[PDB]
Order: sequence, then structure tokens, then C-alpha cells
Amino acid sequence: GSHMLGERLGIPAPRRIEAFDNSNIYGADPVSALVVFLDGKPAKKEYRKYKVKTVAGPNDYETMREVVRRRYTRVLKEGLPLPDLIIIDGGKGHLSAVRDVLENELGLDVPLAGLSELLAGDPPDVVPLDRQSQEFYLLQRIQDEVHRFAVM
Repeated sequence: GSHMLGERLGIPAPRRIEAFDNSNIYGADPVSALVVFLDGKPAKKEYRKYKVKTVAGPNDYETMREVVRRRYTRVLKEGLPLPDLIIIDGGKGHLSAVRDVLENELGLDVPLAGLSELLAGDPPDVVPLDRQSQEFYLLQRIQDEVHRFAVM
């Protein structure tokens, strides 16, 4: 499905996809979940739970910026494999906030997409995917893994 997903996004098939889920940043234990898919398959040993600071008021934009900064500054320092595609959960505002960090702080030109509705491009807009397409199934498998990872 990565081949079709890349084609839909106008990027080469992403061999490494990293997805961030911030559904739990408001709970008693604020956390951002990261799942990694390599060659379209789960890379479970690379999943990470990023505990974040209590969201400052309604500003969850800085919370996501901080999580992206946190992971990738480390990845860049250690020379670890960079993603070919980053997926985040949140709207246009969250994509704008993350893209700014990626381009201006990390100097990365990594494809970025939002979250079911898929937002892509800069400025972003909805990509009309079919619910039974291979690319949609891949995105759904990624979301399912985020859910199973919940216990962790």
C-alpha cells in the first residue's frame, strides 16, 4: 500500500513511515504515541511513548512541535534513519506548526501528511481516497497499530 500511498501523495513509495497520535495528550498522563512502519509493515520495536508536559491551556500546537523536535533532533544527532513520510493527527493548523519545525529548525524536506480524512500538500487539503483502496487500508492498519499499542 506504500507504493499507492506515495503515488497519491506525489512522493516515492515511503519505505519508512512514522505516525504520531496525540489523542491522549489531555489525560492525567499526557502522552504522544509514535508508530513506525517499514516497507508497509509494523516495526514494533521502534514504537515509542513520548510523555509530554501538561498542555499549556489550549496550545496543543506547541505540544506537537515539541514532540517532533524531541524525536528528530535526537535522530539527526545519532545519525539514525530518517522517515520518508511523517503522519500526524490534527488539522491544517497542526500541519503548519509541524512543517515549520521540520523545514526551519531541522532542515528536513520530509513529506508530511495529516491523519478518517487525509490532508496533504502545502497548504494542505483533503486527498479524496476510496475507503477500499490499498492506500486507505495501509493508513487504517497504521491507526489500528496505534490502538493496539495503547496498552504500552
